[PDB]
Amino acid sequence: ARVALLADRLRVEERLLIEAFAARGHEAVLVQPAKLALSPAAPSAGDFVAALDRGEATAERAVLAALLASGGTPVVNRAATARLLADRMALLRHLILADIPVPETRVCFGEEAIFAAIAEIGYPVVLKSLTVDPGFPVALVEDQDAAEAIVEHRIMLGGERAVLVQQFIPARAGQSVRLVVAGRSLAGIEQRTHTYEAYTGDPAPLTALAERIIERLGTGTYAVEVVETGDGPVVVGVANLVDFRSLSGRGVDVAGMIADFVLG
Amino acid sequence: ARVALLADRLRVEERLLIEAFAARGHEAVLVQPAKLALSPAAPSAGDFVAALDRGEATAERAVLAALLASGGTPVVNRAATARLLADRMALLRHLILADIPVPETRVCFGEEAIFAAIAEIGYPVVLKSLTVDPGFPVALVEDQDAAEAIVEHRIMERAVLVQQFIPARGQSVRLVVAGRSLAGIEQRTYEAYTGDPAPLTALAERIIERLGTGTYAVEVVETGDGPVVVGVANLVDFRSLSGRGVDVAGMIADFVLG
Repeated sequence: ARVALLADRLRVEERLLIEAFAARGHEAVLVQPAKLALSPAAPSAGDFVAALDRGEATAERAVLAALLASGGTPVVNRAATARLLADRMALLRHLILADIPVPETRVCFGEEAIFAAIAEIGYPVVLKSLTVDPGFPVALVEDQDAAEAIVEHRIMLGGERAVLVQQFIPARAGQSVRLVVAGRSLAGIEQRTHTYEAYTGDPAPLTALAERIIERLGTGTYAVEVVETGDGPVVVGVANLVDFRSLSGRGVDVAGMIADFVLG
Repeated sequence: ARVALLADRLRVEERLLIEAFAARGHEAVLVQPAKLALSPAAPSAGDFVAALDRGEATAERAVLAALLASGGTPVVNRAATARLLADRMALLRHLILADIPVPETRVCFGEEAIFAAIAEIGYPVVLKSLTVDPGFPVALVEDQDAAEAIVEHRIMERAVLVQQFIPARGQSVRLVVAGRSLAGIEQRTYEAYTGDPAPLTALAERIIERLGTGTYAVEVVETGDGPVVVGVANLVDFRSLSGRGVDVAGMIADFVLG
């Protein structure tokens, strides 16, 4: 019985998982998705009892999780959750329906709409493609000169016109909170060092937020980016739990929890 | 009582649709998606009884269909049908489950997987992005030279469908679904289909059951073993079919107003 680690190369997190899976009686194996040519009639990546996606959440990895799952190989994160990590639009509507606070957002399907939303929301804002895409990273827009620049760059770089115009809530570095969910429970709370450091504040309110997120969004291996405000916390995004190096450093057995969540 | 025509500009098809809705007591209004900045809480493109998407089916259009429907504006195609027009992967799986013949396909998540699949099925093959993208059109690969050329081109999106390309004389047909039924069959010169419509009419009925009712065109290649479904797209063009006295705009309007 083996376990597939969907990744391109083994890093620190990947070898910690190979220990935790070996400690639990399973041989974790690096499976590079670049070499996967799956057949829709019977998709499979080899003999595996489970697959664990160790890559950045994108649209085709949700496709990969759905194909493998339909073929008999369970995948973490499950396809539907991987879709919420890959699709900012689907995640946004899911958090809204769950009554979880998110920044003011507009869905804009053209250049005019983008400036229409920028006028209504007011500077600053961020432009986010509806689907997580490395070719279009999140774009901060402080003023109209910044707006005319990114809008010109995207018109010039192709035609995936629809973007999200989202209000920017600046954080004093210590309010750049990251809620680490390692399967079934909150593995820890961290804060960015403007590179994740242990949270040095009241952890109960963020724990309550993470517990609602797990209850409504589901269990999995992911990290919720949160920004603390004077009105309360605000969820800005969710991503796959790729970096749990820092949290494992402080004795939190993140890899063990993940290995437990994968085999059950 | 106004209907939104989601399009960048009015062409002959949109003009035929404006008259069809007018003949049915409704004003069809051009609504350019470029100006639409929708609030996710309660999205709205204006006061419209329905929206009819007149553009190419992409993931953004499936999102737009789901958005406007969430706020109380029904959309044709509906979001579930729009998604299958935009998601070649979802369409592939959905047609396979209904035993509807589709070309041999491999889902490849990297460069090494593409050439592995190309070798497994043969030449020629075709390269299709997982979702319909106008910046990555369907790519025909005749030999290992054109294969390695287009692979390098894209890496300047790291997952594609590799699909066996089926040639056709003539024998490449188009099923036109205009609302709730098949409006006609055409063949590639598009002109009127000159074979026997019988097997394609039975296939069209099975397609409609899988994709749902809507406005779309099914690309079919009639081979020796039988008909094979290559793809499905939004019914952007229907000028010639109207010319032959098939009231496509009228059927679409009745489908929208119900």
